[PDB]
Amino acid sequence: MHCPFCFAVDTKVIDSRLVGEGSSVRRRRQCLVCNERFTTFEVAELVMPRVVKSNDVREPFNEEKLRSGMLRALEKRPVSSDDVEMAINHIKSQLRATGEREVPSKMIGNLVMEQLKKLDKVAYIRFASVYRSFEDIKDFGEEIARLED
Amino acid sequence: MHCPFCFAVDTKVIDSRLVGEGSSVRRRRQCLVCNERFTTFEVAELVMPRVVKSNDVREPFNEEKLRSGMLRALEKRPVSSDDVEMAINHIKSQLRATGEREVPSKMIGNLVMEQLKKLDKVAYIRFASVYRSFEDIKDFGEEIARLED
Ligand SMILES: Nc1ncnc2c1ncn2[C@H]1C[C@H](O)[C@@H](COP(=O)(O)OP(=O)(O)OP(=O)(O)O)O1
Ligand SMILES: Nc1ncnc2c1ncn2[C@H]1C[C@H](O)[C@@H](COP(=O)(O)OP(=O)(O)OP(=O)(O)O)O1
Ligand SMILES: Nc1ncnc2c1ncn2[C@@H]1O[C@H](COP(=O)(O)OP(=O)(O)O)[C@@H](O)[C@H]1O
Ligand SMILES: Nc1ncnc2c1ncn2[C@@H]1O[C@H](COP(=O)(O)OP(=O)(O)O)[C@@H](O)[C@H]1O
Ligand SMILES: [Mg+2]
Ligand SMILES: [Mg+2]
Ligand SMILES: [Zn+2]
Ligand SMILES: [Zn+2]
Repeated sequence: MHCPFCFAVDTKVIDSRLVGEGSSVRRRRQCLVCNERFTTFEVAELVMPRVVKSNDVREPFNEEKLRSGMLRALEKRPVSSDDVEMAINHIKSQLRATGEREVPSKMIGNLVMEQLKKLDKVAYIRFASVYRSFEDIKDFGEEIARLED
Repeated sequence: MHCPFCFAVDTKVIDSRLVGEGSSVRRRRQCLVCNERFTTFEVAELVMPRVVKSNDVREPFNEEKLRSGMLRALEKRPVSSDDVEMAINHIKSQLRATGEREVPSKMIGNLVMEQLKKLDKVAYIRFASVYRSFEDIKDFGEEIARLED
């Protein structure tokens, strides 16, 4: 990298330690031209926040996982492929607007529930049956009554 | 093929016409050893009946198409992978027991509905919502009331 003082396009690396407790790499660099030393930090930049799953396992944001769940609930429903992509881009925008490096998968689920509530109410019931995990048939009718309010 | 009269392991083909209106190939064969002639018919043997789709399109029986639909409805349900395979083999046995060369996809759907009715009643409602195509939220509660009888 460019020397921050003289501006030689290349500096030699002097040291490499894991100072951010694994999260970051600290390096020392020396300029060949002006013989000056400087510290650098190498940090990871995520395109989308990492997802914290129900079992506290961290995994990368998977657009396909998000899409498939919606498409399953929107089977035989009058929602175009554009409406789905339009809802996915808005959910992505909402997860970025939090500013968080990681987001609970429950948050992704609630965002999908709000898109489906606007898109199709049958698709909403289908997704809620697996998302909220209805363990009884009664649970189905109780979620329909919840939607009338 | 073997001559049906003398039993020479090979006979020469004399003619080839599409007599079964495409469904069958008729051939004439002459034996090299005894100089006798005989007619043969070549017919297609299906492992499982071909499926007539809702739009009258004929397509081969796809075990994966059958399985996926069940697995979608059985999401987060206490039905083991063995229970699913046990239900699929029984549905396959039932389609073969008809003796038909082709079966309506509606018949495959009703068979899955009866397996899910035995396996899990929440999975049954999930599959019925896409299979019977609920076009309204009311349709959901009306199918729950149908199950109580
Ligand atoms: N058959 C279905 N009908 C309606 N909605 C469904 C169906 N299957 C899944 N969904 C919805 C509700 C679920 O909470 C959501 C995500 O499904 P799930 O199988 O948990 O996938 P996922 O994207 O979370 O990946 P993972 O395999 O890592 O859990 O999709
Ligand atoms: N999300 C879902 N929840 C519950 N059951 C589902 C879900 N998606 C599909 N099913 C059930 C009901 C459907 O009638 C059945 C078959 O689904 P469908 O998409 O029509 O596939 P298929 O096997 O008929 O293939 P094809 O793509 O040729 O129509 O599976
Ligand atoms: N890695 C991921 N990236 C994007 N969406 C995800 C991811 N994992 C799960 N989802 C979505 O989060 C929502 C809720 O998932 P859920 O099944 O409740 O969580 P989990 O996978 O933690 O058990 C669904 O819309 C699902 O498709
Ligand atoms: N080619 C196939 N082979 C096996 N099962 C199939 C096939 N096509 C559809 N099915 C199954 O038939 C049932 C009803 O399908 P449905 O969606 O009602 O019909 P269609 O595909 O004709 O629109 C479901 O269990 C589905 O998975
Ligand atoms: Mg999941
Ligand atoms: Mg189908
Ligand atoms: Zn320098
Ligand atoms: Zn012969």
